[PDB]
Formats: sequence, C-alpha cells, structure tokens
Amino acid sequence: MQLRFARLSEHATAPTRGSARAAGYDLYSAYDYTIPPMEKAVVKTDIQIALPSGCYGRVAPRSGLAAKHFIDVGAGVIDEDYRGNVGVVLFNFGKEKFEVKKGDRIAQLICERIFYPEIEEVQALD
Amino acid sequence: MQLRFARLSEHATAPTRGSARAAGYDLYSAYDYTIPPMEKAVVKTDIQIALPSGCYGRVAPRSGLAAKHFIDVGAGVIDEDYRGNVGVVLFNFGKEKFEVKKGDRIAQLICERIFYPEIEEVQALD
Amino acid sequence: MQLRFARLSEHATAPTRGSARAAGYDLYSAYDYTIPPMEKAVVKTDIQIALPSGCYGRVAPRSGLAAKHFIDVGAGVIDEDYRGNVGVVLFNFGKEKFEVKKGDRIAQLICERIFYPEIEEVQALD
Ligand SMILES: C[C@@H](NS(=O)(=O)CCCOCn1ccc(=O)[nH]c1=O)c1cccc(OC2CCCC2)c1
Ligand SMILES: C[C@@H](NS(=O)(=O)CCCOCn1ccc(=O)[nH]c1=O)c1cccc(OC2CCCC2)c1
Ligand SMILES: C[C@@H](NS(=O)(=O)CCCOCn1ccc(=O)[nH]c1=O)c1cccc(OC2CCCC2)c1
Ligand SMILES: [Zn+2]
Ligand SMILES: [Zn+2]
Ligand SMILES: [Zn+2]
Repeated sequence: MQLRFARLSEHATAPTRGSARAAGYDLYSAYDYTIPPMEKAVVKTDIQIALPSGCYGRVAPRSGLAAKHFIDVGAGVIDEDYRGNVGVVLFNFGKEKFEVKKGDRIAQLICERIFYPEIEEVQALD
Repeated sequence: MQLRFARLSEHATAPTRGSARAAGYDLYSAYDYTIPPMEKAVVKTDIQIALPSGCYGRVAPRSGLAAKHFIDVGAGVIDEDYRGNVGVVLFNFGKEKFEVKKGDRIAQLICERIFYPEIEEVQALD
Repeated sequence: MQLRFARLSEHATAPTRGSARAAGYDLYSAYDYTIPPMEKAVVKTDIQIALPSGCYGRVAPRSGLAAKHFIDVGAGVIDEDYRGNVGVVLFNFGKEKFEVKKGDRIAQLICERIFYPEIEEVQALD
C-alpha cells in the first residue's frame, strides 16, 4: 500500500494528506491559470503517479472550491497504468473568473477500489 | 457493516435505501431552498454519519433529478472520519429555478471502497 | 469476475476496454443526438448489464470529451441489480452544439467497489 509519484518539473508539489483517514491526497497546480466564467482549463500538476494495484485514481473536487467558488472537476478517471503527467480538468461555473496560482491546491486524488471484470455477451440477462 | 447516523435537529430524515442492492442511501433536505438557474446551494441534511472503515462517503446525484431537471452534485467527498453535518452541494444547470422542500430527497450517499496508501517520492517511475 | 451484457437492439455496440488495467469499459451511443450548448441529453446504449457482486456501475466521463468539448456526465449511478437499458446523461457545457452519432463512444463504465451497510440511528455519534 504505497502510492508512488515523481516530479516531472521543479514546479510540482508533493501530494499531501493531512488526516490519516482523508479520502484523498491534495493535488497542486504547477502553473498559473486564469479560468473565465463558464470556461474550463486543463491544469498540470507536473507529477506522474503509480497507483496501487486494484484501484484507479479519481481526480475529485475540493469541497471548499465547489461550495464557495462553483468549481467542479471534469474528466477525472486516471487509469491504474497511466504514467503521464496528471492533469486536472477544472470547470468554472461561477460568474467571476477563477485564478489558479502555482502551488494552489486544486483537487484531490482518491484511490478508488474497482473490479477489472472480463466481459461476456449473452442474448438476454437471467 | 453498519452505517451509523444521528439527527442534529428535528428536521432531519433518517436515510433510506429501498433495495438491498441499491448503491446509495437517500439523503433528505432538512430545509427549504430556492436554487436559481445556473446557481448552486449547500443543502443541509442535519445528520451526522459514521462511515464504515475502508470507505469514504460519496454524495452522488439522484438519476431523475439529473435527467429531468439538470441538477448535479458538486463537492461530494465525505471523509471516513467526518462527524459534522452532512451537506449536499447542488448545482442547478437548468433554465428554471429548482425548489427544494424540507423532506425532499436530494442526493444519495454511497460507501465507496478506497485504499489509504502511504505516499513515496521517487525520481522517476519504473 | 464477469461483467455480462445483452444487446437490446441491433444498434448497440458491445462495450470494449483496450487496456487490461483501464478503469472502464467504453459505452457507445445506439442513436444520433444533437446536444445544444448548455443542454443535456439522455443517450441510450441499448444494452442491459449484470454487474459483478460487490460493486455498482458508475457511468463516468471520457477524458478527451471533457477537456476538448466541455462534455460532462450527469447522474451515473447504476445499481448492481439494474437490468434496464443503460442510459448516459450527457451535459454539454460548451458554446457549440455537440453531435453524437450512433456508434460513438460517449462514456465509460466503471465497476466501483462499495459496501452495502445496514443503517443504525443513534442519538449522538461517539
Ligand atoms: C486533453 C486530454 N487528453 S486525454 O488523452 O484524453 C487524457 C490524457 C491524460 O490521461 C490521464 N488523465 C485522465 C483524466 C484526468 O482527469 N486526468 C488525467 O491526467 C486530457 C484530459 C484530462 C487531463 C489531461 O491532462 C493533460 C495534462 C498533461 C498531460 C495530460 C488531458
Ligand atoms: C462550505 C464548505 N465547507 S468545507 O469545509 O469545505 C467542507 C465541510 C463539510 O465537509 C463534509 N462534506 C464534504 C463534501 C460534501 O459534499 N459534503 C460534506 O458534508 C462545504 C462544502 C460542502 C458541503 C458543506 O456542507 C455544510 C453543511 C453544514 C456543514 C457543512 C460545506
Ligand atoms: C429519466 C431517468 N430515469 S430514472 O428512473 O431516474 C433512472 C432510469 C435508469 O436507471 C439506471 N441508470 C442510472 C443512472 C444512469 O446514469 N444511467 C442509468 O441507466 C434517467 C436517468 C438516467 C439515465 C436514464 O436512461 C434511460 C435510457 C433508457 C432507460 C433509461 C434515465
Ligand atoms: Zn518552468
Ligand atoms: Zn428549525
Ligand atoms: Zn432502430
């Protein structure tokens, strides 16, 4: 039960989790972005991750950004085997622009347990 | 495998799950709210919950409210150890205002199994 | 560990998963739809599914559609015991209409592990 990660640049921040039983690790922006009202942005973390076996990585919303600034997270399904730069798709549904600065926490990364079933076609179920 | 909860006021409704194999328990509004088009509201349940070990509580959308009224749920990650009042962040993307009355079902609470990995930094993955 | 499915019409496409460790099976539209800017549509797959025991089926967003076209997935909680036609609720938050053609991939289906706890009311937690 290790989540490993590597920094892809000097702008990356190591993910953090304050509480031992918090659902997610904090993801941090590696760059500044300005997100206009009713617009989206793909926000780079400049980290790559190796998820534990038996899960995928869900990029999930921060609670305060959602309730206070009408920020949501799009996309969000990081496959267990993905080794690229982790991106966060932010949706700004508010009426004001939303500013992201390098080092800001912008999402959380949850290790969601899943099955990897084989698929079988039948003519009709039970 | 118990989900425990306590009512924080007399306005709270005990969560329900009709089917034994439904993914979620129904969450009910403790108050009336009017949510304008393209607006958000934090809706109180006036319950506190104690989630089973090995999960977090995902506040997830009701299917009919989403398809019929363009209601979505923001935020939604309830940490395993959270003991406060459970809030539901509703996003109204429709063109008409959305009315919540006390006692209305407004979301579902899913006990999502997750890992709680330790984090380790390396220079580069494999 | 089988995911079974049946086609409800000749327009359905068998779900696919390219990578062995991809989080989701691709869901395909059985029909053409035009989704106006800032509108929603319930998109039929014309498949029925039988999920493995111990999960629900999460209809989750495709990453490219989210980042490139501002498409999101609403609703999305398919109960373990659901045997109806699988619908995908697409939200088009972009400024242009979004075209779905029969056979297009429109979402992914994730077998999310969950608990099915019994619920217990107490006066106050710990
Ligand atoms: C344009 C589009 N390309 S994409 O090929 O559709 C997905 C590429 C990234 O896959 C991993 N992933 C999946 C979901 C997620 O939320 N975050 C994330 O990092 C995309 C979508 C989402 C995130 C992206 O992040 C970019 C930042 C640097 C590399 C990718 C890109
Ligand atoms: C303003 C902001 N404060 S916040 O500190 O960011 C989060 C406080 C609540 O944390 C638990 N939680 C987390 C996610 C969720 O969806 N629901 C929920 O109850 C917030 C965000 C979401 C729900 C909230 O509910 C309030 C209702 C009464 C107490 C908190 C508050
Ligand atoms: C109108 C509304 N009816 S509903 O009764 O609220 C839900 C009916 C479908 O339940 C399974 N389900 C649940 C969530 C999901 O995302 N997809 C899905 O197939 C609804 C909501 C979502 C999907 C729907 O799909 C329709 C396509 C053909 C049958 C249902 C319908
Ligand atoms: Zn630089
Ligand atoms: Zn009162
Ligand atoms: Zn036909």
